[PDB]
Formats: sequence, C-alpha cells, structure tokens
Amino acid sequence: NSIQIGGLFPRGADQEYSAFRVGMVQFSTSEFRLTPHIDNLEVANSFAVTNAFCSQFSRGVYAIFGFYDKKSVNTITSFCGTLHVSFITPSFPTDGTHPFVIQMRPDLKGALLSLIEYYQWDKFAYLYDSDRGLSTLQAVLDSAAEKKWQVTAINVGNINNDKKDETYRSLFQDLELKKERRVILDCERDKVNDIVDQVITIGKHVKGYHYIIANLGFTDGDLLKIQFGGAEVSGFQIVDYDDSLVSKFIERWSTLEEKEYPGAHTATIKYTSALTYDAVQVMTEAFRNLRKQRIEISRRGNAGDCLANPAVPWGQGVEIERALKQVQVEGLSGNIKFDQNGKRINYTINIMELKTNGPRKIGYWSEVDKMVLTEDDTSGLEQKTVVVTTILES
Amino acid sequence: NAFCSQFSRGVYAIFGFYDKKSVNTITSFCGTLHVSFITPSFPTDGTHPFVIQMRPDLKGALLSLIEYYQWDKFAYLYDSDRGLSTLQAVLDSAAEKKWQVTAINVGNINNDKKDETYRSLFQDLELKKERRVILDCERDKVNDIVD
Amino acid sequence: QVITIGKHVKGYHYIIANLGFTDGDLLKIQFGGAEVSGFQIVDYDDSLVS
Ligand SMILES: *[C@@H]1O[C@H](CO)[C@@H](O)[C@H](O)[C@H]1NC(C)=O
Repeated sequence: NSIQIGGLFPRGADQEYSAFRVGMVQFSTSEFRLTPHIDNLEVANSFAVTNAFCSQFSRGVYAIFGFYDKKSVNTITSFCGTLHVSFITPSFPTDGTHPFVIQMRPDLKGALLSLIEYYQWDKFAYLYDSDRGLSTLQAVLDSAAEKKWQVTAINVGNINNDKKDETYRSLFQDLELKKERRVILDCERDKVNDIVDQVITIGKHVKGYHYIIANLGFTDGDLLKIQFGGAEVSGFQIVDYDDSLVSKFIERWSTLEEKEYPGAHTATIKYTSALTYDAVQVMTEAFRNLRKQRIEISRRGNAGDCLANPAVPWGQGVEIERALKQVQVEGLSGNIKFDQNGKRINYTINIMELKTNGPRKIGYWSEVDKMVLTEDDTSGLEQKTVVVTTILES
Repeated sequence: NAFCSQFSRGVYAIFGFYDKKSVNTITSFCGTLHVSFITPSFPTDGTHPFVIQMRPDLKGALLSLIEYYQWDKFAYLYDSDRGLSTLQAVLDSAAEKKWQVTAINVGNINNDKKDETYRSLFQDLELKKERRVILDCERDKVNDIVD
Repeated sequence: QVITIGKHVKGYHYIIANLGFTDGDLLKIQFGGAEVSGFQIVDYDDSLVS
C-alpha cells in the first residue's frame, strides 16, 4: 500500500521538514506507507506555487501538505477547491470557509481578545505584521468599537530592514504622544525578536510596560533578554511541554543528530514545526480510517494536466476530505479535532506570563469556556493586616 | 485558466479585472511570462511589473480631504474588497496626525439578515457620538449604507 | 550588567575612570538615556593622530 502525497516546504523550513520526517518515522505502519514528494519553492511566489501544485497533481497525489503566504493562499484554496484536492497546512487559518483545506493552526483571535479583557485594557498599541493577514487586526478593531477601546494600530511590517532604526525611534515617538505603556506584538517569531531587541535598547522594557506576544509560540522566542527588565510580558503557548506526550517527544527530539535533522537538537520546538508533526499523524489516521471503512480511492499518476478544461474533479477526493476532517487524535498541540470546513475545534491554548523564574502558565483558553485561570495565585500579599482594639466611648 | 487560455491563443496584451483574491495570480503570471496586463481595477499594493493600472491612487486625495475639514475623530467603514491599502493609510496617518479612527469592517455583513447588524453598527458609533463617517466601499455597498 | 538590570536609563550618570573612553563599546549604553562621561588621551582630531 503506497500512498503518494505532496509536500510544499518553503525554503528555510528546516525544523518544519525535520519534524515532518520524524512524523513519517513515528507514524509508519506495515498496513501502508506514505510517499512524500518534496518541493522546495518560494511560498510567496504565487506562480511557483501554482506549478508545484499542478506538478504534484500530475504525479497523481491523494493529498498535499504545505504552506502558503498572504499572497499565495488564494491560489491554494482555489485550486484545491476546484480539483477536490485536500490540502493540509500548519499556516495561518483561512479567512472564511474554504473546502478541501485542513488547518493545523487554531484561531488565536479568540484567545487574544479574552486576554485583553482579563488585564482590563482600554487603551493599547497594536503593532501588527501583514504577513499572516489582517484577520486579527480587524478582530481587535471591530471589538474596539463594542468594548470601546482606543487602539493605536501600526503596521510594523513594511519597515525596510537595511536602515530600520530611524523608523523604530519614530515609532515609539508616536507611542509616547499618548504615553502608550501597553503594546501588543502581532508578529512572527523573527519580527518579534527584532522589536524586543529595540525595546531593550530604548529601555522601554522596564517596570510600567506590558507586552503581549500575539502568537502560538510564546516560548519559541528568546525571552531571557526582556525577562529581568521589569516590564510584564504575556503570550500564548500551544505546545504544552508539561504533557507526558510532548515531554516524551522532546526526550527523543533533543537527542536527534542536528546534522541529519537541522535545528532539531533543542529542548523546545516552534509551534509551526509541532503542527507539521501533528499533521503527519492526522494524514495517517485519515488514510487508515479509509482502509478500515472499505473505501477504494486508489488511482495512478495520470490525473492529467490541472489546467484541463473542462476541469473534472475526481470523486475519490470527496472521501479523502471526509476522512481527514473526521480524524480525532492526541498530538503535541493538544486535542486535535475538526469541523466540516477544516478549522480546528475543541482545542486548548495556554495563557502564559513571564515571571522572574521564567515563563509560567496562568490558565488556558477554550473555544467554549473562554479564559479559565489555573492555580498560581501567590496568595497572599502581606494581607496580615493590623488588629486595632478600641472601646465604645463618645 | 482564462490567462493561460488567452496566452496559448498567442495574445500581445491582456485587458481585464482582478479581485483582492485573484490579483496575486495576475501580477505573478504577467511578471513571469512578461505579458502586459491593463486593468481599471484597484492599484496593486507594491511595484508589480507588466501591469498597467487605469485607476489612480485615491489614498492621497482622501488623507488631504480629512485635513481640509480638520477631522480628529471619525468613523471609517471599510470594505475588504479593494484591499486594506487605504485602511492602512488612514491608520498609519492616525498615529502621526493623531486621529481617533473607529475602523469597522462593513464587508463581512451577511446580506440575508443584514439589519440587526446595522442597528448594532450605529450603536457603537453612538458610544462616542460619531458624527463624521468615511464610507470606503463600492458603488453598491454605499447605496445600502446610505439607505 | 547595567543595561540588563536597566540602570542605564535617564537619571543615572556614569564616569569611566580611564584614559580610554572611546576604547570600549559605548553603542550599547549610548541610547539608554543615562549620561556617560570619561577621559580620552588619544585625540583623534589631531592631524598627527589622524
Ligand atoms: C472534546 O475535547 C476533550 C478534550 O480533549 C475530549 O476529552 C472530549 O472527548 C471531546 N469531546 C467530544 C464529544 O469529542
């Protein structure tokens, strides 16, 4: 049983591919083997993505795992919908209901808005990056109307990096007109470190400031720098290293040879990579539920040209979708479940705060229970008041 | 398909339209295949070669008009159809010129029950007693709002 | 260490008691805010040194 699948990995996704390989090994069975056809292309380039898709389609694949950018996302969602091809991706969730797309990344929009109310914020700065779509930006802006917030949104993305200093100085110059002390960083693991470094340089990392890293990888970045500064830093973590499941994964991951497995000799793992590993498990359980369900879907490498007109969708694809979307297993990113569209449901996102001793989970966020705080209260706080005795005498 | 079809037919230039979703496809192919693409649609957010845009950039004219009326606090109802290029414009300028902009995506409003949404829309535009609104929409979405 | 604990912001004043003020890296505590003074024996403004 040889199931051929496509793999679209953006140049530079070393740890992601390394995690993709480890998944192939951990979830390899005798019942059937997955044959990944890897294609390293510039994910941003829409044209290239189109070729890589039609190429993997002519090779006759049953499913495709890859990534997309804010620019190429429309290409994938469109083709996969027309050709009834299933596309599994750890990338940011699609802004809508696009069929034949499985998204490993849970929606953070909800967890973010809940955290803001927890700290009871009414006026804050929102530094965003247009890389993962303004889906979360619209979220905070729309909620700013209802909850009545004074949000200062600033696109920290289009900043040219070969002279990006007179821009940051002019950035926190506007964030001083209103004396902004509460900032939300909605950026990638990289753009965050750049900002964090600048923050320390200008000294805006001392007590009084409060930063919120708007990503699923709070511990993915270096925090040792703004850890002793004084400013409170909060964020979100999807990979709970306290789970015996994840703890066991790291035990083998941290030992792997960094030569064969690039950027894999660490005690931690980027949430993007962790989702890639969980993606393999989903594809395995999906193709397995098709064998046990007595469903024939097999074909050959003659699907033909994807530009074929009229384009006829192979009916066997409809079943492959109902398989992946029906999958429900336990992975590094907590309980994995899907709806009819492909968006993850019944998941859990741990809310993190950065203390002196390091990061610490102060609670979690459920799509049905909102935010729920867990034990951690430093009870008490010198509450030991003073007992004053007195007599009733006018 | 329509692009590759017209390309196989051996054309010298292509005139058409694109959406916020298909725009990347056109700009990419036309750049790779060195095919010229003339379009009246919204200008591309960047410098994409082999693309001729008939529509001038309104971003500039809008910002200038705001200062003319001397606006400091206004509501900005936008539609994600023509890209948030102008939205980013007013938001970025809101930092410099110090404006209190209330941006609201009036696009994702489902039209088969779009009434309890408008009532809840001007309910938020009443918390701050917004009297100055900017409608960044198509000729159609504008009439709906105006009505 | 000063930068780490954040004692390099406005309000602090350091004096480097050596003849090599520009000999060390100052780009780090340069934008901090705290005033830093010192001593220089090698004048790079002299045509001789230049
Ligand atoms: C929802 O998720 C929880 C936590 O993983 C799980 O225990 C439960 O079975 C799920 N609910 C259903 C009905 O699938």
